[PDB]
Amino acid sequence: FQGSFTMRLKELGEFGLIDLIKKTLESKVIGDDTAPVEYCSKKLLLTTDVLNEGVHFLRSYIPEAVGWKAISVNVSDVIANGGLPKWALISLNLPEDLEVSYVERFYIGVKRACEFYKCEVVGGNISKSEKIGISVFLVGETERFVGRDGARLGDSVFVSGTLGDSRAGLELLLMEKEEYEPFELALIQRHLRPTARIDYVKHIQKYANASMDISDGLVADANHLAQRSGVKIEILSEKLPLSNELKMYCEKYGKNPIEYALFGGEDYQLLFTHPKERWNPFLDMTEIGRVEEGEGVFVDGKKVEPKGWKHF
Amino acid sequence: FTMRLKELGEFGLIDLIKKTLESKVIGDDTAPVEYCSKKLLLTTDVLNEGVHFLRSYIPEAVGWKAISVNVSDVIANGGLPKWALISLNLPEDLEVSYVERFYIGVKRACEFYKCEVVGGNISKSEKIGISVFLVGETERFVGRDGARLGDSVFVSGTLGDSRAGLELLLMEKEEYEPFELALIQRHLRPTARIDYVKHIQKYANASMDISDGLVADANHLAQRSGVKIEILSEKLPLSNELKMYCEKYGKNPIEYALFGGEDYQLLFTHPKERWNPFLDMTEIGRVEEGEGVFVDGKKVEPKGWKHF
Ligand SMILES: Nc1ncnc2c1ncn2[C@@H]1O[C@H](COP(=O)(O)OP(=O)(O)O)[C@@H](O)[C@H]1O
Ligand SMILES: Nc1ncnc2c1ncn2[C@@H]1O[C@H](COP(=O)(O)OP(=O)(O)O)[C@@H](O)[C@H]1O
Ligand SMILES: Cc1ncc(C[n+]2csc(CCOP(=O)(O)OP(=O)(O)O)c2C)c(N)n1
Ligand SMILES: Cc1ncc(C[n+]2csc(CCOP(=O)(O)OP(=O)(O)O)c2C)c(N)n1
Ligand SMILES: [Mg+2]
Ligand SMILES: [Mg+2]
Ligand SMILES: [Mg+2]
Ligand SMILES: [Mg+2]
Ligand SMILES: [Mg+2]
Ligand SMILES: [Mg+2]
Ligand SMILES: [Mg+2]
Ligand SMILES: [Mg+2]
Ligand SMILES: [Mg+2]
Ligand SMILES: [Mg+2]
Repeated sequence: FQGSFTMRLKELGEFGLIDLIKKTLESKVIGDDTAPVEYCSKKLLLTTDVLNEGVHFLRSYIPEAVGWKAISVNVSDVIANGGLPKWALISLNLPEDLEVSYVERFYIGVKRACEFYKCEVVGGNISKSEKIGISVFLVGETERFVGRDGARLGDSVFVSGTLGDSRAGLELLLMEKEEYEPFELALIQRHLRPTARIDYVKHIQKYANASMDISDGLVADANHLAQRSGVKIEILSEKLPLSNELKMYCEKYGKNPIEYALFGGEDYQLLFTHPKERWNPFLDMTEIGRVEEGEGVFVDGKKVEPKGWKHF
Repeated sequence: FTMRLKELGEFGLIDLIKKTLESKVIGDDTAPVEYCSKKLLLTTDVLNEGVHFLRSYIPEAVGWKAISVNVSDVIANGGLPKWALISLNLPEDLEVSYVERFYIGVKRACEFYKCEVVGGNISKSEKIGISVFLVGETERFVGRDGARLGDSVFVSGTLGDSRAGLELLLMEKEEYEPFELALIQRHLRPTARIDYVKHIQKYANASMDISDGLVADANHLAQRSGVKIEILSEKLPLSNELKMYCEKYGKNPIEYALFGGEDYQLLFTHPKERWNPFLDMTEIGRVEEGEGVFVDGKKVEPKGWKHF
């Protein structure tokens, strides 16, 4: 009866586990999208995100897209804290019966992403496994690190692009349809081949008081920002940026676009704060709320309940 | 009717990856990148359940090993470890204490090697997976290319111990003799040879660590340097414990020294005169023009661990 009452990961939760890990390591740097380290008057940003078969993607998806996404989700953490991607490593867990062509096409996608984001994969690892596992490590660089702590009272809360598209794309992919309409393919693109907002780096680096990307969902991720900055975040649902593709999807399948914008994950858009006075004539940012004294995240006045994707 | 990984092989696959990426840096234990007049060394090694360890093993040792095997690649190319990240694939039914103890082991290793884990990732999974990424630094990078004609070939410590340790564990015995526990310790808690960094930086022409097996890894060195490596089995360093093990179970220690993996000792080359009398290094062969790896004048087929 050794394991009769022992606490398992399912009971603690992923973030409670990270808290334990941080405490165990007596770490002061853990908590942001990247780990900033001082090196030669500048800061290098270290991060790692993974794509596991059955968890983040399916083997039926074109390998090139998975390779593009593998690099993109990692670049997203780097640009979210004000840095530019430089060097990456890829650790692969591969089934011995996997087609060689899958790995080749995967790297063609990786190469395409690296050429786009201006970074390079300089190495990695290979291990046998039951299914496909893709663990990428990325090193970026910045002149001014912007993490999740730093949001100031009075600041406005912004997001880039539109929210909820990726979740719709995921659902469309899981439908295994023999044919998708144009708007559906666009949503699928947002899910399978997200584009890290590297176009935002200079703005974030120069004006953001707090910044991060949205990978689990707006409310859930806004919660992390609120807690690390020690403030209250008030969001207005009517201001959330929605794409016409998402609206078409919700109309066709009977869904609520606001639900997708608030709880949909993997959009990899940015969530940051700074004075409303600060803006950019070329960026698609949308003001969705403000930073107030207190705690928790509120939507339309209600504190609701932060959902977001959970591994356990 | 399409080629699968098991048909191409791990290294044939890496060759394809390198070509696809048009990479010139891939090929060594670490990837050296120029930065701030110096070089940063990037590397990643992993421990997967059922592949590198069993869930029944003490987690503290797994944590120590996770860091150690990565530090091994860094110090093998002349660098010192600095910052690491750990990506974990974890089953939701796993005990929280397992992860805590794993990190206690990671913390101990970091304190010993003087590096720090600054972040990582968590993903749900069916099997335990531990992927470590490490960034090191060096004033002089020493990779697998550079071995010179006439160079003596050296190794650190003893070879074959880890393989014996694994075999002992697989026996699942109630209890083992002291020498058997010593071998098990070498398998479960290897120690990266960070004590060789200065030596490698100052005098090595080529260097790497032995993780798959002496002959198999020497083959990588021989090919990247474009030379032939002649090894003499009688010179291979054997521990008293490995000899005791082979005596007890009727095995040949030379077989373990040549094909045993996970010892994480170093394999490097340089003129014999640079032999350091303060380090546990042993001359096991020489570098000469040509190709291939020979043992006692016989071209032995490169075995070593293969994932597929
Ligand atoms: N999946 C991968 N992608 C890119 N490079 C890889 C990958 N796997 C291995 N490599 C590179 O292949 C070379 C040999 O790797 P490996 O056999 O694991 O030796 P080591 O563990 O000593 O680095 C190294 O340069 C490694 O970085
Ligand atoms: N296994 C781990 N070990 C150490 N730190 C971790 C681990 N997993 C996650 N972290 C850290 O916890 C914080 C939150 O991680 P995560 O939820 O993955 O957000 P993100 O992907 O934006 O970095 C980050 O600082 C991350 O580096
Ligand atoms: C087959 C499949 N099922 C479900 C999902 C949904 N999903 C899996 S992970 C995730 C979001 C973020 O992934 P994570 O590993 O948490 O990245 P991080 O948030 O750590 O950057 C989502 C919405 C998916 N992408 N694929
Ligand atoms: C349960 C189990 N079975 C078999 C082994 C043997 N084994 C697995 S990996 C490996 C050696 C090296 O591992 P690898 O992932 O290739 O590390 P790298 O050479 O890339 O540094 C060995 C000898 C083991 N350690 N554990
Ligand atoms: Mg991160
Ligand atoms: Mg993030
Ligand atoms: Mg993450
Ligand atoms: Mg992330
Ligand atoms: Mg997440
Ligand atoms: Mg390596
Ligand atoms: Mg090595
Ligand atoms: Mg390796
Ligand atoms: Mg290695
Ligand atoms: Mg190997």
